[PDB]
Amino acid sequence: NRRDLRDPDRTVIASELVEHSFGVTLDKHVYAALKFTDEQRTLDIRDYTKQVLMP
Amino acid sequence: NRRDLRDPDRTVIASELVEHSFGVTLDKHVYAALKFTDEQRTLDIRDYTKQVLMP
Repeated sequence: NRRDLRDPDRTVIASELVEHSFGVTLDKHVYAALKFTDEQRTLDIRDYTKQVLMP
Repeated sequence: NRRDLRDPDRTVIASELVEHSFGVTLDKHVYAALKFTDEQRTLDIRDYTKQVLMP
């Protein structure tokens, strides 16, 4: 605030501190699910990392 | 001033040197004031430097 110099009114206006807030939430589950029979894990899958993990 | 050369009258218009002035006044009082109760200072203030002094 501002006031005149040598003003007979010595009153001082107090200022205000107001903090604000917001919220961040964890709300989704992203997943990739696969299932293989033992027959096709033994026989059909050649390179597990290249054929399964990378995709 | 200018006068005609070889003019029958020989009066001269005397010029004036007037110094001017203007005043610069110190006339304002800029302030920021804060009021904290004992409860606000005890419980609501945590730093008081980045929470009161910096604002």
